[PDB]
Amino acid sequence: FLLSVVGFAVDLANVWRFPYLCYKNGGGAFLIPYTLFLIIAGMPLFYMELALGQYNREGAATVWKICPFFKGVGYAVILIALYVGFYYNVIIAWSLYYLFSSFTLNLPWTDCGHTWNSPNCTDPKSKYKFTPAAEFYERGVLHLHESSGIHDIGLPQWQLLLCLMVVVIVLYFSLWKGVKTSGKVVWITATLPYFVLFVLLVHGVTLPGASNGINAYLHIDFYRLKEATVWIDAATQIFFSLGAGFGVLIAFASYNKFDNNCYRDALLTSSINCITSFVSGFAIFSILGYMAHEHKVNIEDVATEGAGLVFILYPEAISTLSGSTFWAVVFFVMLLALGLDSSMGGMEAVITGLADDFQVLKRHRKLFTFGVTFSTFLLALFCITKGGIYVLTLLDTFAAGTSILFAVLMEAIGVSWFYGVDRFSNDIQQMMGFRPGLYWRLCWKFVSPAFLLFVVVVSIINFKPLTYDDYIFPPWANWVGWGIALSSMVLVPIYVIYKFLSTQGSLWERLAYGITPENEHHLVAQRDIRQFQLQHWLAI
Ligand SMILES: O=C1Cc2cc(CCN3CCN(c4nsc5ccccc45)CC3)c(Cl)cc2N1
Repeated sequence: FLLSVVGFAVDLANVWRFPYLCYKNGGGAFLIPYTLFLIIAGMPLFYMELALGQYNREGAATVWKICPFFKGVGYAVILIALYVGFYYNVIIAWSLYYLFSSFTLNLPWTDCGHTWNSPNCTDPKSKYKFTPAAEFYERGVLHLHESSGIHDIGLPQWQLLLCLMVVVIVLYFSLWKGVKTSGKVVWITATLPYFVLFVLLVHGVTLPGASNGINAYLHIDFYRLKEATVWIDAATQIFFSLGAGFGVLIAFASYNKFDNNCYRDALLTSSINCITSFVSGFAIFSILGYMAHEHKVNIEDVATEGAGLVFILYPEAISTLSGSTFWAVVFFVMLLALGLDSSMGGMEAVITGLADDFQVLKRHRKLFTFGVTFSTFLLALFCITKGGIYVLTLLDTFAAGTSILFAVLMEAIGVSWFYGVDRFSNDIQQMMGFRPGLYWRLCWKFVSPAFLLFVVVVSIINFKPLTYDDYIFPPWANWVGWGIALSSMVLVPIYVIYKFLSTQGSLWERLAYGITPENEHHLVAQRDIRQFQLQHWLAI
């Protein structure tokens, strides 16, 4: 089964979202708070999720039959997936346009004489926005020059609408009949991305002036580590790239067997994730160093720090290889495959999580997938407009920020403190052949929550306004973003209150029906609750 651990560790979050986060934070100084969070609270909250899903064969919302008070955490990890699906599909819509626009002998992003070119373009033969490759993305693809801000936003663009419809149709017809959407599409996302990355890495070392871009990647500065921004960016990116906190792992583990080894599958994914991220950063910074001996400017003053860094970088590196059309086609085919697989995984996670709860949607899958996909298309229509990059930035900043860390922290607290690390270890020993040990028990009970809470608190206290590289957002945009962020975090206490007023009895007999497994129904009456003695809470 050593193909899924290779075909799933890389997705559209290590080749798109990691480059610009590494570039913005400096490069190198971003890998110190990345490995720490991967070792401390990235592997344990992958092993725990896999074990929970494999033992309790339920989705991401009804798995909380071991502690009914915490069922709101299951509902709080579906809205985040919905938002991520919206802007994920919007972003995938660009790769189709770039692939279709590359079936020529002279690529559009190499010349400075096309219709969409302003009378300020400069051909070398904050950010410089007049370069031929960065002007294409801004004008002939996004049409950003017709929007004055987030308060203007024109009508949707008719050229990306067709690509969005194509992506929506592909997703629907992929997830319309069966859950097995992984046994025939893992032979393109497991081999091609590695080949393309290797070619790019082996080419980006002979470029003139490419040593100055790798002498800054392997150079640690100690003044960016005293500010609480990289510590939050790395913490969010770890959970974005690993899959924890979205409910995907539980849903995809509930369909496996009862003798699978989660230990090996958890230790064989983080290593590949780290290696892929390091290699991607190396290649990206090599290309950035190359694009400084041409414009004769500094490394920090080239390119953007937004979502278009890869679309500005990679087309400017394909043009140097011999046979540019072939490599462009291969690269964008790989991007399309990665995006489609990730979107399919997320949508399947949402659908399974919602269908395991209500049994009426389990018999109607074609009428439910259509509804989910149509809602996603309608709510993703916003980012296709003229000023859609502003909405994309707002969603990227606020959809999964503090909310995902809060959800993961609540998951860890509910699984450990209120259930029992002893009970979890006994279940794992019943399923597999061994016991979790001591490192994982000490990590999942004391160390991981102590870091997640610190990150959440320091992110709440140290909040900075929202900008896009030249544009300070209006003040009400921050209010809207915080409302979006709180829309997921507010679901945890609401379910607690509802379940407290829903049951019948006294306070002692109402608090005792939400801290015990649902199958131990005839134990509360005989006053047999193990959570009322210190021996349960004194077990490390
Ligand atoms: O068994 C298994 C299954 C499995 C899947 C994965 C991929 C993790 N990725 C998936 C996409 N991600 C989304 N979260 S929400 C959302 C909404 C729309 C589109 C994408 C998304 C981010 C995390 C990994 Cl790395 C290991 C394993 N192991």
